[PDB]
Amino acid sequence: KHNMKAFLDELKAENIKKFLYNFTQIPHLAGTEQNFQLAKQIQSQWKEFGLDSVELAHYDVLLSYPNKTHPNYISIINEDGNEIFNTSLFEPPPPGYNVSDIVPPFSAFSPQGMPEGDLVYVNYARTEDFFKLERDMKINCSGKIVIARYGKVFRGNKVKNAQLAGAKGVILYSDPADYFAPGVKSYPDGWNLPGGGVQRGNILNLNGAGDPLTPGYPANEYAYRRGIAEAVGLPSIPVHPIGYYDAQKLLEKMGGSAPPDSSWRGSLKVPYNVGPGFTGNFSTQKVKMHIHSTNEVTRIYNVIGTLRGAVEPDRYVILGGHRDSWVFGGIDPQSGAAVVHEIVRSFGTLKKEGWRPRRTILFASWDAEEFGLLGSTEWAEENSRLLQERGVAYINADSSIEGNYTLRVDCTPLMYSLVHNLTKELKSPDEGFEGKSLYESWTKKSPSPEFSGMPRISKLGSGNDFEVFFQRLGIASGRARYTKNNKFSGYPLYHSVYETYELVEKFYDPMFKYHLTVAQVRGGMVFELANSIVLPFDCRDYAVVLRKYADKIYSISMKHPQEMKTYSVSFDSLFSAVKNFTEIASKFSERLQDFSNPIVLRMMNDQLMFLERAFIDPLGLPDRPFYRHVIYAPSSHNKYAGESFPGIYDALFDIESKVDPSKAWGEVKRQIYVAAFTVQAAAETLSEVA
Amino acid sequence: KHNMKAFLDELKAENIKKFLYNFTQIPHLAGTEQNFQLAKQIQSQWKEFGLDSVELAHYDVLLSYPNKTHPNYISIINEDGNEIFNTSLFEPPPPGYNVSDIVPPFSAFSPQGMPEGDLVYVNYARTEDFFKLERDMKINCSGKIVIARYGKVFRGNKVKNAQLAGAKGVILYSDPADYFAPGVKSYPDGWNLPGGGVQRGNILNLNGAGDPLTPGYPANEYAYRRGIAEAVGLPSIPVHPIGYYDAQKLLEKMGGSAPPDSSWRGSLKVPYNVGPGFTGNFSTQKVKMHIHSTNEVTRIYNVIGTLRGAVEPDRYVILGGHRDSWVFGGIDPQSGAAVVHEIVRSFGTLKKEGWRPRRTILFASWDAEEFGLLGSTEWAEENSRLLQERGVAYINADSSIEGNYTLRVDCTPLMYSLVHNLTKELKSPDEGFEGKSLYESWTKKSPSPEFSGMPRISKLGSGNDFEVFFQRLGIASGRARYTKNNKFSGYPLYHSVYETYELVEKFYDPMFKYHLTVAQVRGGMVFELANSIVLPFDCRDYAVVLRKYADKIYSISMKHPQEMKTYSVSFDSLFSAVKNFTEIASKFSERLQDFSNPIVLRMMNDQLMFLERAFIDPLGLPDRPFYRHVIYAPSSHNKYAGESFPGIYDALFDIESKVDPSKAWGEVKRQIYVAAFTVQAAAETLSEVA
Ligand SMILES: *[C@@H]1O[C@H](CO)[C@@H](O[C@@H]2O[C@H](CO)[C@@H](O[C@@H]3O[C@H](CO)[C@@H](O)[C@H](O[C@H]4O[C@H](CO)[C@@H](O)[C@H](O)[C@@H]4O)[C@@H]3O)[C@H](O)[C@H]2NC(C)=O)[C@H](O)[C@H]1NC(C)=O
Ligand SMILES: *[C@@H]1O[C@H](CO)[C@@H](O[C@@H]2O[C@H](CO)[C@@H](O[C@@H]3O[C@H](CO)[C@@H](O)[C@H](O[C@H]4O[C@H](CO)[C@@H](O)[C@H](O)[C@@H]4O)[C@@H]3O)[C@H](O)[C@H]2NC(C)=O)[C@H](O)[C@H]1NC(C)=O
Ligand SMILES: O=C(N[C@@H](CCCCNC(=O)c1ccc(I)cc1)C(=O)O)N[C@@H](Cc1ccncc1)C(=O)O
Ligand SMILES: O=C(N[C@@H](CCCCNC(=O)c1ccc(I)cc1)C(=O)O)N[C@@H](Cc1ccncc1)C(=O)O
Ligand SMILES: *[C@@H]1O[C@H](CO)[C@@H](O[C@@H]2O[C@H](CO)[C@@H](O)[C@H](O)[C@H]2NC(C)=O)[C@H](O)[C@H]1NC(C)=O
Ligand SMILES: *[C@@H]1O[C@H](CO)[C@@H](O[C@@H]2O[C@H](CO)[C@@H](O)[C@H](O)[C@H]2NC(C)=O)[C@H](O)[C@H]1NC(C)=O
Ligand SMILES: *[C@@H]1O[C@H](CO)[C@@H](O[C@@H]2O[C@H](CO)[C@@H](O)[C@H](O)[C@H]2NC(C)=O)[C@H](O)[C@H]1NC(C)=O
Ligand SMILES: *[C@@H]1O[C@H](CO)[C@@H](O[C@@H]2O[C@H](CO)[C@@H](O)[C@H](O)[C@H]2NC(C)=O)[C@H](O)[C@H]1NC(C)=O
Ligand SMILES: *[C@@H]1O[C@H](CO)[C@@H](O[C@@H]2O[C@H](CO)[C@@H](O)[C@H](O)[C@H]2NC(C)=O)[C@H](O)[C@H]1NC(C)=O
Ligand SMILES: *[C@@H]1O[C@H](CO)[C@@H](O[C@@H]2O[C@H](CO)[C@@H](O)[C@H](O)[C@H]2NC(C)=O)[C@H](O)[C@H]1NC(C)=O
Ligand SMILES: *[C@@H]1O[C@H](CO)[C@@H](O)[C@H](O)[C@H]1NC(C)=O
Ligand SMILES: *[C@@H]1O[C@H](CO)[C@@H](O)[C@H](O)[C@H]1NC(C)=O
Ligand SMILES: *[C@@H]1O[C@H](CO)[C@@H](O)[C@H](O)[C@H]1NC(C)=O
Ligand SMILES: *[C@@H]1O[C@H](CO)[C@@H](O)[C@H](O)[C@H]1NC(C)=O
Ligand SMILES: *[C@@H]1O[C@H](CO)[C@@H](O)[C@H](O)[C@H]1NC(C)=O
Ligand SMILES: *[C@@H]1O[C@H](CO)[C@@H](O)[C@H](O)[C@H]1NC(C)=O
Ligand SMILES: [Ca+2]
Ligand SMILES: [Ca+2]
Ligand SMILES: [Cl-]
Ligand SMILES: [Cl-]
Ligand SMILES: [Zn+2]
Ligand SMILES: [Zn+2]
Ligand SMILES: [Zn+2]
Ligand SMILES: [Zn+2]
Repeated sequence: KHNMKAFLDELKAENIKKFLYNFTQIPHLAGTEQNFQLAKQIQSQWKEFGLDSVELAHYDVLLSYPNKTHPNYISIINEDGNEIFNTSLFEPPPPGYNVSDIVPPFSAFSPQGMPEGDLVYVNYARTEDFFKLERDMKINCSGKIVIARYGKVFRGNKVKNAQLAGAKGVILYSDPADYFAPGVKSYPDGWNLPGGGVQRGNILNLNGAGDPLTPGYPANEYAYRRGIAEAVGLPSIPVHPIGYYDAQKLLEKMGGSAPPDSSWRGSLKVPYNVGPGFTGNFSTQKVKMHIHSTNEVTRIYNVIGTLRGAVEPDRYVILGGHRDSWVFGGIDPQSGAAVVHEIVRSFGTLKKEGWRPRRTILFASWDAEEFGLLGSTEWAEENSRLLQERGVAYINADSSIEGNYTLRVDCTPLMYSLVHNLTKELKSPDEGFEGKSLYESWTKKSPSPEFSGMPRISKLGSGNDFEVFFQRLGIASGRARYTKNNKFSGYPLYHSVYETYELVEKFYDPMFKYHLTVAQVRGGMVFELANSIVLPFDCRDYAVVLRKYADKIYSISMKHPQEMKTYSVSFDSLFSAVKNFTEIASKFSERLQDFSNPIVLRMMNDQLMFLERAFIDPLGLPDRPFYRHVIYAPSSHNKYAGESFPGIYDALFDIESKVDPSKAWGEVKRQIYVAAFTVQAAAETLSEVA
Repeated sequence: KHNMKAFLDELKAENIKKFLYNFTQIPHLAGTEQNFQLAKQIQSQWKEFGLDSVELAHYDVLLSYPNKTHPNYISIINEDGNEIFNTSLFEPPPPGYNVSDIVPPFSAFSPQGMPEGDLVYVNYARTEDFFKLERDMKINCSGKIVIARYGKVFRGNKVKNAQLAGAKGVILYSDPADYFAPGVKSYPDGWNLPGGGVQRGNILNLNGAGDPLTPGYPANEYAYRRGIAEAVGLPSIPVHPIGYYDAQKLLEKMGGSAPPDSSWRGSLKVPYNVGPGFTGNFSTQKVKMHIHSTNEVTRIYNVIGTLRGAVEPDRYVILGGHRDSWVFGGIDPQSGAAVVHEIVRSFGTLKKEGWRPRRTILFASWDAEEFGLLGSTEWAEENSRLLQERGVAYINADSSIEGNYTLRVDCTPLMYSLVHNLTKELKSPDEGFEGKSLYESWTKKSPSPEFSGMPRISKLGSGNDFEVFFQRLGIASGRARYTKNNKFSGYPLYHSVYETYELVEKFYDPMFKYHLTVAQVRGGMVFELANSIVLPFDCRDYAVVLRKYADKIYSISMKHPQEMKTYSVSFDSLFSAVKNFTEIASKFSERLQDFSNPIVLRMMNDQLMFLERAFIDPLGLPDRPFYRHVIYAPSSHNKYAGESFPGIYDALFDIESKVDPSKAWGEVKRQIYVAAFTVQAAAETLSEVA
């Protein structure tokens, strides 16, 4: 028979291994000829595998690259103007890699400049770190160069924070506290970051816009582009990343104030003085950045494969992940792309035997994810009306592994039940759990903070290609990978030259069993979403979390009882809406369990499909028009993390500091009204239709 | 059998007559107890008639009323401060109407004030009239009171124009040139406006927002409201309307410049001097306004009736029209509401015999239409997600008659074929066309400007309750009434106390045959929309008009060939998109004609239903976020008229006057890109789905 077990059994670890090797021999930087050739290869193979149609969708978007003949670096410069120390021009390449087109470490979209000044050390450059510096320690960052350790929050938030503090430049570095696990060797002898390793990465704050020059519309051949002065999300100060050998040289001379406490100290043999500037003898030395990167409109290519549905071809289940990498992409993204490739091969095997899924499955190899989700977002802008009206679900497929300990899942509440049920039917690949389910191992290793006997599933934020589908368009989305036991900092070799096939094969997953388990989870989700007669979404799970999120935001507000009294700030409407949602969802579930009638079925499937869609506000969130989901948005302090009831959360954040409390609390009340209304409107989509 | 002919034959002129009488005995001003009682009556009757559910949907919205104890008036005031002439405090009431709650003439939402100044006469106060005054005649309106004749464009546009010209007040009046047909007697002896008659009406420029205090969200019990200082669309200068007896007294003393030509002269025995101010002997007299109206949040009530569909209950066909009137509403709106009432009665008769429509029909009696579409818009805001995903079509039903000459229709191109086919099956009520079709009489009396043997159908604009459904939500909409042989000025007694049952019964439609024909057109459209197996929309009709509109906007641009050369302004993308739409629509039509499969059918019905939806841009038009349709918007110079490709039209309007032509032509190119993209995206919704 042709059922999920047949699909799952066709998946093979050995194929994933072969694909990963094939995908990681040369760099595949977005916008480069190498990445276009790989796109063409994938297109050809997906056709061979049996998909109905496989096309390239291209766009011309703003990318950023270093200047090959004018390299980026940082100096310590003496009073005479002599540069007495320089940071590296490249990472030492790994053994066996005379590869020529390795992009040197840089911060994509940094402006050009040669700022020269005194250093201030700002820990992780988080909102609370700048509060500590400016409010408690009374240190002024205006006209200073900020040095910050990577970790904890998206680097673009660090840069925005530094900019608003008045910094004239930002130096990002990898501290061994965050990127060197105790007792493991550095690459190539282990999976740790060497002192010469550096984390690449973009520093934009796009808030969901996609290509900086074309917000709202696809960057096609006739697109009108913003002038660079009006581009979305570009930083105004230069930024550059370095490794910890170089950072130690910059930090060791730091003077001024002591770190305020131990949470500001990393593992290097330096004081972690905050500054500003260097200790007495070196007080006249400065730090000088030299950044010469350019922003360039460049063609990118998505591969889009279609497997037409037998019964509901106008309903789309999408499996997507990116293909562009910073260098070799051993983990990010090719460990994910190899899994997608084997999933396509498996579905195609069933297709060649006469099977088709109930609903259409779309498969995507996205481009320019590393530059801000540009490929997925431009394609979703081009196809927004089709996706709006036909999109059932989106499953992401970036890195399959970032460790080998247990499963990690973020998804809409609508998919919790699907994930629980699927993982109870899959074998655990873990040592000590042979013969046990993946649900059993995952629940043991990553227990739910609220329920006994359940695993942890987190809120979707951003940082990957599901963002446009979920936060802009309101299509139910999910993601899953194998992880470690600093969940937002990345694994040690993240975005470094050292992320290679050998890293994965030697140190992460020699038997490709964790990859295979991830293929079964991602592929199994897609199979059920595309094949189940009734869509596998449980609306009651949204009702449960909505109460949790309402309790949480009420509790934040209740830190200010006098203001809530003064401005008559009531959450009664929001709790009422949540109560109604709970009641209506329970009744809908009863009807769904209780109906041969394909119109009632589809009517009910449409109610399930449009339920995520109902949380979209067409006016967007304040000053973030492309984040339209009222329940979830990426955190304003950390793009990687999701925030619940974000419009109310941001209205309450640091509210005690606002100089017009009447206005500030007014806006809290406005956000409570928008949230209560949206929850009740979403509930009403589940009521009997007439 | 239960077919359209059975529905149509059940409609009776005598019932419409009885309902009109019943609806027009007392005033039904929005927000008043009288209008709430009528709502309750309608709700009860719709239940009796056989609808499945009939509910009231209430909202608390900003309304405006005169102060009962501090009346509005205008004076001529001498140098001593003596008010030597005063305008009327009320219209002389018609014969047989000691009715107490007749609202005196006022301009709803006028601010309060007592401005005193010199008069400038500005013709119809259109954009081109102010261009003529300011650019050609060199007359400065700053600090002047403007007097303008009603007619040609929505009064709110006049007021906005006056405000931007620097006027400190606006006096609106009805000239007998526009409101007194030659050879007909004034009310009560004929249908003309007497010298004491006055046209009420709101002067807001809401641009689709609905309630001024709650743009985007329904004005429910917990709604957060804007402060009045941030309310949408309120004028900043006082405004008041008067009749032509009073206007003659204001105009007869006017001096300064002669009218520039005869198109500035009405029919009163005055010079129509433009001013500023009065002729020599009266040069020291001034005009003083006294406006004391108040804006007040007030409860309004929509009646919403449901007739559940037998097969597709989650697809909604909506018949809606308003119930609130300025005074008795003999024509506006009760001639329409009486027709809706008889339509409900007819559908209910079929229901009581065991029939149900295929799709759900919703019937609406809207409140506060006269104050800016407030009832329909708040309800659509509350229900936007249901309407988005389930709304098939909206048919409006305000005034059924504004004359007795021929049919008038405005609708989306998607309904052209439906209207042609329906009117070929209906009997003409016209003298001289007995035994002929309504299509034949209508085509003879109102020929299409482009096609021989076809009738004229116009573009939807605004000024009525379809606006939110069509321009904000992208639901296919239409409207139809009987009309005269100044198509935007209104009939002579429009919004006056003289619009009574007797006006209609004596002078417009004694046999109620034109009302019955309008009931057959509106009801027949609803019947076919709710009952036809395939939705009765022809996408090829949109392809035809899109080419027409593209040719028209190109021709406007081509008035500036040097700039098009300099800034490389090309319409090639827009013509390409239109060509593609034409090709794809033709192929879709072929498939629609060529498929026992209810999924392919519904899939195809969903493609038809979402086609109007595809022209919506979620970012809205520039500075008009609630006008989201890219093909049609209300004209920026006249809310009543529709404009095609409005974003490009407004970018090109008066472009030769912009002081940065590079920027202005850049924005033209941006709008061409948005339009080309939207047309191609709409086309692609008609492609094979996978
Ligand atoms: C959750 O679902 C429930 C339905 O089970 C829904 O209840 C609705 O609550 C509203 C808001 O409170 C009720 O609104 C009332 O409606 C009546 C007429 O039906 C009015 O007379 C009321 O107004 C008077 O009282 C007000 C409050 O004191 C005064 O401010 C006002 O000026 C009037 O004097 C009031 O508008 C509505 O009737 C119910 N509907 C029901 C029970 O069917 C509730 O709103 C849902 N929650 C959310 C957040 O939507
Ligand atoms: C109407 O529908 C037609 C399809 O029938 C659709 O045609 C598409 O036109 C685009 C835009 O011109 C084509 O885009 C080209 O794609 C090829 C690869 O397929 C590229 O190599 C081309 O780029 C080169 O040439 C450009 C122009 O000189 C250069 O600026 C560029 O830098 C490159 O050198 C170009 O992007 C596309 O292939 C077709 N698709 C087809 C024929 O299937 C048309 O776009 C539709 N109209 C609208 C308004 O959407
Ligand atoms: O590297 C990226 N994403 C990586 C980020 C890895 C560090 C933070 N991890 C998480 O947010 C995370 C959360 C849940 C799960 I299951 C897996 C990973 C990824 O999702 O695997 N994206 C790029 C590009 C980017 C895209 C959008 N917005 C910001 C940056 C980047 O962060 O530089
Ligand atoms: O009176 C209103 N509408 C009337 C306007 C009558 C004069 C202009 N006529 C048209 O625009 C028109 C166009 C096509 C057809 I078929 C029938 C009438 C109506 O549509 O019958 N609406 C109110 C309230 C209003 C609503 C929205 N925007 C502005 C005003 C007003 O104009 O004062
Ligand atoms: C990755 O695998 C692909 C597919 O097997 C390889 O591309 C093929 O290479 C052979 C030999 O050059 C050609 O005959 C085919 O035309 C290619 N097929 C394609 C592109 O679909 C490719 O060589 C492998 N790459 C690496 C680095 O191992
Ligand atoms: C750091 O790099 C800079 C730039 O290459 C070096 O400074 C240059 O040295 C050469 C010859 O020694 C001079 O001709 C250039 O004018 C210098 N350029 C600048 C901008 O100063 C510098 O020597 C390097 N420092 C160290 C310690 O290696
Ligand atoms: C996950 O599995 C559970 C247990 O099988 C499913 O819940 C059952 O669903 C069937 C079909 O409606 C009902 O008859 C049972 O009463 C349910 N058991 C319960 C709720 O304990 C559940 O639907 C599955 N989730 C999916 C498919 O998303
Ligand atoms: C309009 O018609 C309605 C319905 O026939 C009339 O309201 C009814 O009046 C009678 C006599 O007062 C009552 O017994 C009913 O309770 C009413 N029915 C309703 C409100 O549904 C009303 O009198 C008529 N109005 C006018 C002005 O003629
Ligand atoms: C126009 O109306 C005004 C206001 O009622 C009249 O002026 C008032 O006249 C009374 C007594 O005659 C005075 O006590 C008030 O002080 C006046 N008020 C103002 C504001 O001037 C005026 O007489 C009327 N003019 C005409 C020609 O009828
Ligand atoms: C209006 O009526 C025309 C003429 O009957 C309909 O066009 C016909 O539709 C049938 C059914 O698809 C076709 O077999 C004929 O070839 C059509 N005749 C033509 C195009 O001349 C048309 O569909 C009707 N419009 C509606 C229902 O919206
Ligand atoms: C890169 O730097 C070189 C060498 O100085 C220079 O000639 C060229 O303009 C730069 N390339 C850019 C800015 O794209
Ligand atoms: C920081 O420094 C500059 C002067 O160099 C000053 O303009 C700025 O306002 C200072 N900010 C604070 C908070 O002291
Ligand atoms: C894989 O698991 C083993 C056993 O616990 C561990 O020692 C090793 O470090 C893991 N590899 C990674 C990359 O976490
Ligand atoms: C109306 O005018 C009266 C009489 O002068 C005044 O007392 C009252 O305040 C006004 N009503 C309003 C402004 O609503
Ligand atoms: C009109 O009049 C005022 C002075 O009373 C002046 O400020 C304004 O600029 C004038 N406008 C023009 C166009 O002359
Ligand atoms: C009704 O039609 C007749 C005959 O042409 C005409 O004389 C009369 O004025 C019409 N009534 C209206 C209100 O147009
Ligand atoms: Ca874009
Ligand atoms: Ca509102
Ligand atoms: Cl992922
Ligand atoms: Cl109408
Ligand atoms: Zn990635
Ligand atoms: Zn990455
Ligand atoms: Zn009306
Ligand atoms: Zn009206």
